[PDB]
Amino acid sequence: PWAEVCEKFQAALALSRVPYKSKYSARALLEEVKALLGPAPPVAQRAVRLAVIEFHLGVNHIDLSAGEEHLVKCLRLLRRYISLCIQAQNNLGILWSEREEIETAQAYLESSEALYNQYMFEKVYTHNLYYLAQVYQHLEMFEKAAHYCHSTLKRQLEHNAYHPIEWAINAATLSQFYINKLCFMEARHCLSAANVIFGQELYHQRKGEIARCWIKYCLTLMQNAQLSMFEEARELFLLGQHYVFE
Repeated sequence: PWAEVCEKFQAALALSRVPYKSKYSARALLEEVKALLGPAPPVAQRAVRLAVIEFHLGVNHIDLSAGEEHLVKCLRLLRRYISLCIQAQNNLGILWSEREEIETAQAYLESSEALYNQYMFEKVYTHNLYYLAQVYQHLEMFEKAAHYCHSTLKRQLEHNAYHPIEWAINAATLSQFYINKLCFMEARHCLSAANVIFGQELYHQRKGEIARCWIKYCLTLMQNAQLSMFEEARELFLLGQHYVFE
């Protein structure tokens, strides 16, 4: 019996990879597998095997609020007794945020981070680290959001994957934070680095934001000089990018 349920599971997993191309025959997973796991008879293994199936059924059954009930009882089963709980908890966090109840959604995200640090996967660690930076933006804790944002852009750089529009936009907008805190010698670094990755419709207007960032940089620094009371190199540079801006 074990050989055939393994094949049925693998068939269902392959199916999930596909007018609608969805739902069809996917429900076979539930009836085919539960038909065997039911009479499972340490037997604790049955709890782990059920949790895996319940996880997939919960996520798949999203297309639907009923999916929440499936995810909760999975975590309940696991918590009452090695990385699955983390994968599932992140999903409940996002769900509630999308439902505009971010006051409580943050409770899941912050908990998952503390668990990782204290208790101890690597492939998915950066997801909650990215998402946590976002909810802080709605709570307007600007210093904390800026901190996490930087951490993800740097850590992301280790792993080979890179993108042309992701980095050019995000690295650019971060610079605005340091301009507001009058960091003349630090903000320069961000725009310079962003231009290099970019060098490696959507494909045309993507560049428009970069032009605007350099203009604000140049003007803010010069005007600072008028607080008191041979320098034109900064003015010619500004114009040199102004034509591109226009």
